[PDB]
Amino acid sequence: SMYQLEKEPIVGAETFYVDGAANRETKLGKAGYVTNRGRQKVVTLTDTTNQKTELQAIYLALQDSGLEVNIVTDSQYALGIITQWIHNWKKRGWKTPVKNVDLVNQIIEQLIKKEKVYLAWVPAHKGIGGNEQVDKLVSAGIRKV
Ligand SMILES: CCOC(=O)c1cc(Br)c([N+](=O)[O-])o1
Ligand SMILES: [Mn+2]
Ligand SMILES: [Mn+2]
Ligand SMILES: [Zn+2]
Ligand SMILES: [Zn+2]
Repeated sequence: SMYQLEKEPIVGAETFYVDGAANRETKLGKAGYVTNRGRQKVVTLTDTTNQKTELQAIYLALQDSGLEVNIVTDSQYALGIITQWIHNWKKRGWKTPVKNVDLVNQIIEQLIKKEKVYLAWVPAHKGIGGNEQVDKLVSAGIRKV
């Protein structure tokens, strides 16, 4: 393709647990990450949606990370649209998506600069791991948990 994502986590590389949450009534949201080297960031956003905040969190993880990065997301949309764009680049049956295309195309630019990326989906779940902590962080003031 235009790139290849890793098929299993990159051993040794820092992992970013990304998440975003938005509120449909106000279009307010937050995107951010926590990492397994004790890094964290949360941004507040306006005029956004849940899909945009999930994508924005991924963008931030690519922005702030080294050449090799492990990314854990709970958004099937974000993983799919990114993986589809890579797999179907400059190829026959491609028609780029309508929604979020500006955000997705900036993500793709961040991506090909990387050496190696592992991007995986896990369902939102409860507990104390990374997805749980970043969920609470992006959900604060946006959504009851
Ligand atoms: C605010 C609720 O917790 C989350 O951040 C969250 C839940 C779901 Br469900 C998704 N998603 O991308 O499928 O992200
Ligand atoms: Mn999420
Ligand atoms: Mn979540
Ligand atoms: Zn390397
Ligand atoms: Zn977890």
